[PDB]
Amino acid sequence: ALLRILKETELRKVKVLGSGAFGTVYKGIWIPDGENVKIPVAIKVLRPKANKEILDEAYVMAGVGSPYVSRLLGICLTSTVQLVTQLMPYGCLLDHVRENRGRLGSQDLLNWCMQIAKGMSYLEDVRLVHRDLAARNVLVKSPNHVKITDFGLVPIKWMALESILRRRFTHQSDVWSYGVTVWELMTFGAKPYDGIPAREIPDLLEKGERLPQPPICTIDVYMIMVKCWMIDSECRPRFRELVSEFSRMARDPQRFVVIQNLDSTFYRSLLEDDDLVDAEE
Ligand SMILES: CC(C)(O)CC(=O)NCCn1ccc2ncnc(Nc3ccc(Oc4cccc(C(F)(F)F)c4)c(Cl)c3)c21
Repeated sequence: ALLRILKETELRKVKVLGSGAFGTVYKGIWIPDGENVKIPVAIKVLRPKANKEILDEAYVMAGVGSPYVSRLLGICLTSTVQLVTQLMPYGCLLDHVRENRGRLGSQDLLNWCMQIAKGMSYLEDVRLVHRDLAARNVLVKSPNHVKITDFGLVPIKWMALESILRRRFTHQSDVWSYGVTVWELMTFGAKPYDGIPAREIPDLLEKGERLPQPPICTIDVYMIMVKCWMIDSECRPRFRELVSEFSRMARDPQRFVVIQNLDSTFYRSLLEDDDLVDAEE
């Protein structure tokens, strides 16, 4: 068990991305000492017994990160906590699927759902519950390869039922979140239970009422969303299961997803004043 402290002198040319609820997110170049490398990084800077929680959390970030999980590099401590991670060139996935509504295909779409599921399968192994899984928290490394990030806390509409009412979070409750994430992607980035306000959700989730089958979706794919949305959380599928099935579908996707017959704003924005080799040193 150990931890890597970055001092600001290393962290160079630093510009803002966005002010999220958990805090602010910037970008910049990282020049570790002794190492001649320059590294494009993402820096998060957040905002009594919440702080002590901030240890055991990111200490779990030691170890062998999955190809599909965003891996922490280390921390800059100023008067605030800056978490530093390698920059994903294509920004966030939701934006990506939103911006790509027209061009996208089913080959791409299942390929991801496999990946996210495989990433979640890994965190499942390393005994850390995510709590906020949503399309908003999947980043795009390349048009074919994606990473899950964040895991560290008011989004009810991605939450499980027990998570709402009892405030208990297992890996099974992360599967619900996942289901909603898949729907998100099959809807080309739709907002779940739009117009239906947050108060009523638990109330009428009990009515067994759920998100409607996405247009481009087959029953074979839709069954799995509903599988995740079982109140009886034990009757939800294990992440390993999700990966296997999503692998089946990827070997004939037009049989499972029906579309017709690829750019990023964010990536385009990077092409100025500063993106290669992964750098897991
Ligand atoms: C527009 C907005 C409001 O800023 C939302 C927003 O986050 N937009 C996307 C920002 N973004 C774009 C490329 C990209 N590549 C990588 N990380 C990004 N963002 C990011 C998100 C969460 C972070 O914080 C955590 C917390 C917990 C765990 C980890 C870990 F390292 F394990 F993955 C990182 C950090 Cl450091 C960065 C990236």
